[PDB]
Amino acid sequence: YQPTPEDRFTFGLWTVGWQGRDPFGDATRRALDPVESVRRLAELGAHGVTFHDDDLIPFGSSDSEREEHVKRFRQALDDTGMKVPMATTNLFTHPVFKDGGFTANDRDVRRYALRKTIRNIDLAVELGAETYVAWGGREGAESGGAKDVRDALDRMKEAFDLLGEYVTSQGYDIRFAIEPKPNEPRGDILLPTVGHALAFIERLERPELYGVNPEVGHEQMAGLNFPHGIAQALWAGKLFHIDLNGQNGIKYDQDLRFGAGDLRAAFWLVDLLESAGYSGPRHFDFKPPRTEDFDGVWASAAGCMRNYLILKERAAAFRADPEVQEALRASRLDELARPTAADGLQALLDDRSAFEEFDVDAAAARGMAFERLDQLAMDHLLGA
Amino acid sequence: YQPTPEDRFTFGLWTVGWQGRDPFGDATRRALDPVESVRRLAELGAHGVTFHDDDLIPFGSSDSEREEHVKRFRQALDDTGMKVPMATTNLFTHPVFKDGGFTANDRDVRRYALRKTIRNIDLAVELGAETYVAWGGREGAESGGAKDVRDALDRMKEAFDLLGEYVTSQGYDIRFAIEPKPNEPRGDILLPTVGHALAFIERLERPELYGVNPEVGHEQMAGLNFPHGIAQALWAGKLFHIDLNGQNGIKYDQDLRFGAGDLRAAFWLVDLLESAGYSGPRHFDFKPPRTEDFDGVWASAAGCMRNYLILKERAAAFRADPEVQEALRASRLDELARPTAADGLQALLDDRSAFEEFDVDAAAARGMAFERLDQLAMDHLLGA
Amino acid sequence: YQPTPEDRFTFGLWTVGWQGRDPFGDATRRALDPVESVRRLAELGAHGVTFHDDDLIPFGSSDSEREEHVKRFRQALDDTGMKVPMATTNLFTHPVFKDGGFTANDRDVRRYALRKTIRNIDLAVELGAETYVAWGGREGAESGGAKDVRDALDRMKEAFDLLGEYVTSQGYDIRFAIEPKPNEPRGDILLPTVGHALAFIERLERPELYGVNPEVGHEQMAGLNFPHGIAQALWAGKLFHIDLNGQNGIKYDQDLRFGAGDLRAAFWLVDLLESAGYSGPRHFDFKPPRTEDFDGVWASAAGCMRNYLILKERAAAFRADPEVQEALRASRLDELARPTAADGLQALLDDRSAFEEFDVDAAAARGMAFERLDQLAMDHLLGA
Amino acid sequence: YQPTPEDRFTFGLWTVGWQGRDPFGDATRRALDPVESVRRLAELGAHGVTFHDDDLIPFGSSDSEREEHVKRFRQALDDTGMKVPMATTNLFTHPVFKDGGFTANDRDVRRYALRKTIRNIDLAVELGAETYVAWGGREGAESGGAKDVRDALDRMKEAFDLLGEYVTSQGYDIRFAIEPKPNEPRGDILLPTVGHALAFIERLERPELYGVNPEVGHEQMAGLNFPHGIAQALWAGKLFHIDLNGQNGIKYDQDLRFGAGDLRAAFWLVDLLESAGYSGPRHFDFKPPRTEDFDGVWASAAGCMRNYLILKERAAAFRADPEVQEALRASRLDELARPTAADGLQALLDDRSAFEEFDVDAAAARGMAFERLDQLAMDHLLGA
Ligand SMILES: [Mg+2]
Ligand SMILES: [Mg+2]
Ligand SMILES: [Mg+2]
Ligand SMILES: [Mg+2]
Ligand SMILES: [Mg+2]
Ligand SMILES: [Mg+2]
Ligand SMILES: [Mg+2]
Ligand SMILES: [Mg+2]
Repeated sequence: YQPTPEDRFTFGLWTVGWQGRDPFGDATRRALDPVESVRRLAELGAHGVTFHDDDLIPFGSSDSEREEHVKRFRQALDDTGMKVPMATTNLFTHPVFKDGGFTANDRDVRRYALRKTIRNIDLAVELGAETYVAWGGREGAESGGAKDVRDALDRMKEAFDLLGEYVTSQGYDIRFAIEPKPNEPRGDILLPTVGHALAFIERLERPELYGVNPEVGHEQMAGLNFPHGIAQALWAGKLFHIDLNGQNGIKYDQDLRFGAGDLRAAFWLVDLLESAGYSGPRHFDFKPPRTEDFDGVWASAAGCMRNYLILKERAAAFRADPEVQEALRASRLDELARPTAADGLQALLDDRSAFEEFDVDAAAARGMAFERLDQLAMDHLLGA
Repeated sequence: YQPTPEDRFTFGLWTVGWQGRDPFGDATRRALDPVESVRRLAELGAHGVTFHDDDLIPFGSSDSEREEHVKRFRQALDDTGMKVPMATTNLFTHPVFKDGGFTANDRDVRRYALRKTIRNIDLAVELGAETYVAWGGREGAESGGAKDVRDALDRMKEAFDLLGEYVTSQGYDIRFAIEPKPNEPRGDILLPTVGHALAFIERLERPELYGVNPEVGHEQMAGLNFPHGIAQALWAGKLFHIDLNGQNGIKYDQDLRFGAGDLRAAFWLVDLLESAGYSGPRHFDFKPPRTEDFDGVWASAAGCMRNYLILKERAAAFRADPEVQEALRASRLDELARPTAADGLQALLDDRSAFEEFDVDAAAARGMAFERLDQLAMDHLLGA
Repeated sequence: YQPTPEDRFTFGLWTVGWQGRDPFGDATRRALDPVESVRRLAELGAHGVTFHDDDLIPFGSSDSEREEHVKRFRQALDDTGMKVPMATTNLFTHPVFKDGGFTANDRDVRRYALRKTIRNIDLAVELGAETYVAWGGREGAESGGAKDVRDALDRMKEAFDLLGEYVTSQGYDIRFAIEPKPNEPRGDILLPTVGHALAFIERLERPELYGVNPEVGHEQMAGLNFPHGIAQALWAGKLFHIDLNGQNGIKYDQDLRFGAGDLRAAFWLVDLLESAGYSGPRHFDFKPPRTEDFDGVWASAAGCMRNYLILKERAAAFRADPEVQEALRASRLDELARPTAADGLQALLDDRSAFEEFDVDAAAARGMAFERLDQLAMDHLLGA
Repeated sequence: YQPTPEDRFTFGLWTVGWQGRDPFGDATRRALDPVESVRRLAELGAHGVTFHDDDLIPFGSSDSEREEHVKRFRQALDDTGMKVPMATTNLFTHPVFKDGGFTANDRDVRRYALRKTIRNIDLAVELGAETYVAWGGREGAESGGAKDVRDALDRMKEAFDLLGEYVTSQGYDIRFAIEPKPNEPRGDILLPTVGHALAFIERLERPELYGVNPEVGHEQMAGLNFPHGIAQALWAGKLFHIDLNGQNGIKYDQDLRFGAGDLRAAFWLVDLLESAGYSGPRHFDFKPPRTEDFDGVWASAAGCMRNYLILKERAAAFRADPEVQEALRASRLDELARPTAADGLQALLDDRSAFEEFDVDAAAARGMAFERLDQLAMDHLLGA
C-alpha cells in the first residue's frame, strides 16, 4: 500500500502544519516552514498541496515579502514535482472577520473580503490551481436576531456572482467549490450541508462555474450519511473536489486522520468514488492530534493515504466477487437501475398489473436479502 | 388568544387520531372517526384538515365503500365549514412499501406506488386540495450496499416527473411539496434536509410545480437551525407548505405539540413567517402523547394554536419596539440589506478604501452589540 | 469462525422473533413459536436464549395455559441443550404501563408492576436464570412537570429494595442487572446511562445484589464511548451482563446486528471484554431489519456471532504483536499502570523533582506516539 | 429584576475575561485585569468571583510576583465586598497537560499535576473558598489504544484520595466538586456525565468530601436532561456547586449566557433549584461571544442574572397557582410521593387487589392529563 502520485493524494499546508492550539490549550508544536512541508509530503508520496492565502503569505506582508514567500514556495514545488490543484482564502482568522466575510453586517468588511479573495485567485491561477474553494466559516449567527438570512443569502449570491464575473473577465480556467459546514465556529453556519450548497448554486448567475467541496466530518456533524451526500453531488454533476478525514459522531469538528472515525462509512465512500470514476484530487483536511510530536505528524499523514489504499483494495474485491455479484441480483439492485415506466404515463395508467391486478401480498412477502449482502461487505472489509 | 379561521390552522387526521402505538407499546386510545375529528377540530377554531389516502379510505376498500367514506367525510366538511388544503399518500405503512415506494428496488412496487398516488391526486383535487405533499418515509437504506443512491435518485426524479406530467395532462391546479426527513423509519432517508430537497427540485422537468414542506422536528433531528432552513426556502420561492411541532434535540421523532421542544426556535420561526408574509396553512403534524386520554388529545391540539398565537403577539411586539428598532441599527442589520457592490466589479477593484486604504483594525474593533439585541428578544418573548 | 457453545452466545426470543412493526409500519413477518426459535438458534451455534415474561406466556394466560407454554418451552431446551442465563419483565408494552411501572404516578400501577415482576422471578429461577434484568423503558417523562425525579427515584429505590428483600427471603441465587437507556419510548428515561445506574445502585439497601446490563446502542444514543462505559463498570465490579448490537450515531434505537454500526468501537469493545476476562453471556439484543424474510432473520443472527469471532481474532493478534507491545511502551501505557505516588503524600510534598525542579518544557515536548499505535490497531483490524 | 448579593450570583474571571480566541480565530478583545473584573461585576450586582490558579497568577511567576498579584486581588475584594466561594486548577492549557493531568500516561506529569493543585488549595483556603472544583478537561483519549480506562480510573481515584488526605491533614474546611464533561477538548473525556462522576465518588476513600459541579451545557452536549441530572445529584446529596450557561443541542461547547439555549430547560432547572432549597452559589461559566466589545461583555453578564431572576419569578408563580396545584393532583404527582408498599413485602404478596383482582384495563384508561399541566407551565413561562 504505497502511494503513487497517480493516486492524487493532496494535503493542506494547514493540516500537517497545525500547531495544536485548541479552545482550551496552547500550541504543542513549533510552526512549519511551507517549504519543509512540501519536501516532507513529497517524500511520503503525496501528489500536491493546497493553501489558504494566509498559510503562505503572513497576513500584512508588503509586496516585497509577498513575492519572496511565493518564489521560495515555487522553488520547493519545482524541486519536488509537487502540484497545487486547489487554493482558498482565509476569511475567518482575523478579528475583522468575526461576523463573517461575504455576509458580515458591515458593508465595508464585505467589500474587503471580496478584494482579499480576488487577490488570491490571481495567485492561485499563477500556481496552476484548477479549483478555488470557499468555506464561509464565519457566515452565520449565534442568536436569531443578528442575521436576516434572506438578506445574508442576497449578499452571498452577490459575492459569488461578482467572483464569477471576475474569472470570466480575466479568461481564467478555474472553477469554484463551496465547502459546507453546519456549525463551529459560528453557532449555526449558512449553507450548512451539501444539499443547502447545491440548492444555492442553482440561484447563481453562472451555475456551471460552481460545485461543492464536501468534507467527511462536516456532514457527519449533522449526523448525515456522507456517501449519500456525495452520491447526490455526483448525480447533480457538482462534485468538483472532496475533503477526507474522520469524525466520531455529532460533536466538535475533530479532523481525525482519514479512516479513523466511522470506518464503514469510509469504505462505502471509497467504493462510491472509485466506482463513479471520480478523477479529482483526494484531499486530506485533517489535524494530527496535539498529543503528537513531528514524527507523529508524519505518521498520521502517512496513515491518511494508507487507509484510502487499503479500503480501495477491499471495495474492489467486494465488487469483483461473483458471490457478491449474485447477492446484488438477489436484492434487485439490477432492477433499481431500470426505468420505472419507460413505457410512459398512459401505458402506466392502463397497465392493470400495476394496480388492479397487482398481488400486493406476494410482493410484500419477498425478502430483500440485504443482511446477507451487508455481511459479505463486512467479510470483505475485514478480509475474512 | 382564540383562533380565528383567518389564522388558517389546519391539522392532519392522523394527528389527533393517533392511537398511541409506538415501537415498544400497544394502542392507548380507540380509533377516531374522521367525521368526529372534523367536528371537534372545527369547534376548537381550526380552519381545515388534511389526510393520507389510507386515513380516509381503509386500505383495500371496494369502490362502493370508498365512495361511502368520501361522502360521509364530505358531509362533515359541509356542516362545519372546514376546508382541505393539503392531501398526501400513505406509501410507508403497508409491508409492500418496506423498501420504499418511488425508489423500491422492485420495479413492480415502484409502478404500484405511482398508481396509488395518482388515484389520490384525483381525490385531492375533488376535495379542493391546493398542495399535494410527498413524504418518502421508506426511501432509503439501513446498509450501504442495499441502495445505489444515484440510481435511486434517477427513480425519484422519474416518479416526480411523471406526476407532473399527469397534473399537467389533466389541467389540475395543484402543486407538489416534498417533505424532508433525515432518518426514521429508515436508518437514513433520501433527501434528508430542506437543502437536499431544494437541490433535487432543480433537476426536475417542471421545477415550478414543486416546493418543499419542511417540518420543525425533522430539521431538528439533524441538529439544524429550522428558521435558517425556512429562510433559504422562502429566498428560493419554494415554501409551499409547512408542518409545525416540537422536538427536543437529536433523537427519535417526538412530534410534540407546537411550542414544546425548542421554544426560542419557535419564536424566531413565527417572527420569520409573519414578517415574510407567508400566507399558506399553519399545519400541525403532531402526536398527542400516548399518556393522554381524548380530553388530553383536544387540550394538546388547542395548545398548538394557542402557542402560535402567543408567539405571534410577542414577535410583533419585538419588531414594533422603537428600542429594538434602534438596536437593529446598532448591529447594522440595515447595512446587511444594502448591496455590497451595486457600483460594480471594476469600481470595486479601483476602490482603494476597500483594500489598500482599509483600516482593518478599526473595523475589527467595532462590537456587533448582538448580546444586547438578543436580551431584548428574550425580554420580549418572556413579557418582561 | 464457527460458534462453539463455549463462546456463550445468547439471544433474546424477541430479537429473531421481532415481527417488523415500527412507528410507521405494520408487521412484515409472521410470529415465531418460541420452540422453533430455540431449535433454529441451537443449530446456529447459540448457547442459550432469554425472555421477557410476555414473550413466553401471552399476557393474560390462565394458570393452565401458563404451565402448558412453560412445559413446551422446557421440552425444547431439553432437546437442544440450550440454557436460559437471563430473564426479564415486560413492563412497557401494555397500556397500563404508559407512565412507567416502578415509577408510575398511580400507586396501584406501581404495586401491580412489583407483583408482575415477582411472579417472573420465580419462573426465572425455575428455568435456571442467573441474572434478572430490569429495563425501565417507560420510567420517565415527555414534559417537565409530569415527574418529580426525586420522588420517582424514591419509588425506584423502593421497588429494587423490595425485590432484593424477596430474593433474600427465598434463598434465591440470582442477581439483578439494571439496563440503562437515555430515551425512547419516553422523551427522557430515568437512569439514562451506565454512570447514572452505577450511582443509583450505591444507594440501594443491598448494593452487592445489583449490577448493570449496558447495551452498545444505548450509550451510543447519547454519543458516549461504549468501551469507556464498560471499563468503568468493570472497574466498579458491576458488569453482570451485556447486550451487543450496532447503532449509527445519535438517532432512534436501531438495534442493528452486532458489528454493524460503529465498527471500530466494536473492536475496542471485544478487546476490552476478552482482556478483562469477562465470563458472562455474550447477549445479542438486536432486530433483523423489517426488510428481511425469515432467511434474512437467520443470516442476521449468524452475522452477530461471526463478527464477534472475527474481531476477537483481530484483537488477540493486535495484543500479541511484538511491534504493538513495543508501541504500547512507546506511548507509556506501562507507566499509566504504575502508582502515581506509592511513596505517599509527605514524600510527594518534599519531592523537588515533582514541582520545584520539574522541567515542564522537556516533559511537554515528548510526543505520545498515539497515531502510530492507532494505525497498528487499524492495520490489525483490517488484516493488512 | 435587579440582582441582590443575597441572590449569590458568582462569575468566573475567565468568563467575562475571555478574549475571544477560538479554534479558527484570534482574540477580538484585550485582556482584562482581574481587579477591573471584580469592580465591574460588583457594580452589576454579583456576589463573588472564582478563579483558576493561572487566571490570577500568570504561569511561571516567582514567589515575589505571586504574592503581588494576590495582594492586589485581595485589595479589590476588600473594596467591593466580593467573596470567593470557589476555586479550581488549570490542568489543561499548558502543553505539559496534553495527555491529561491526573491521568497522563507519564508518571512525572501526574506528580506535577498533584503538586500544582495542592499549591492552589492552600491559596483557595486563604481567600475563603468553600468548594474546590476539579475539571479533568484533558483526561481522556482520541483513540482507543491510548488509554487503559481501568488504569486511568486507578490513577484518578489515587489523585482524589491524596487530595482528601491533604485537606484532612491540614484541617481544611473545604470540599471537592467534580465537574463532568463528555468531550472537547479530548475526543472522549473520562467521567463524561453527572452519573459517571456520582458513581466514581462512591469508590473514593472519603466519599463525603466529594460532590459534583454539573454544567448546563455539558450534560446537554450528550443530549441529556439537565434538570433530571440535577435531581439525581440532589437526591444523592452531592450537589455542592453548579455552573449555569446555555447550549443549543449536541455540538461544540457553546458557553452561551444563561437562559439562551434551551429555555424551557432553564425554567425547569430554576424551578428545581428553588423548590429543593439549593443554597450554594449560582455560578455562571459562560463566554460572551467574540462578536462583542467590552460593552457587550457586560451586557451579556447582566443578562445571565436577569434571566435567572425572571425564570425564578415565573416558576414561583407556576407553583403558587391554585389551578396548577389542582392540575398536579389531577396528574397524580401527589401519589408519586407516597410509598409504593409501606405495608411491606408480605402484605404486598397477599394483596389480591395488587394483582389477582387488579382491573388492568380500568387503570390503563385513566389519562395522565400531562398536556394540560404542561400548557399551564407554558402559559406561566410566557406570562399569558
Ligand atoms: Mg474541519
Ligand atoms: Mg476543509
Ligand atoms: Mg414527524
Ligand atoms: Mg409531516
Ligand atoms: Mg435497544
Ligand atoms: Mg436490551
Ligand atoms: Mg463549558
Ligand atoms: Mg465549568
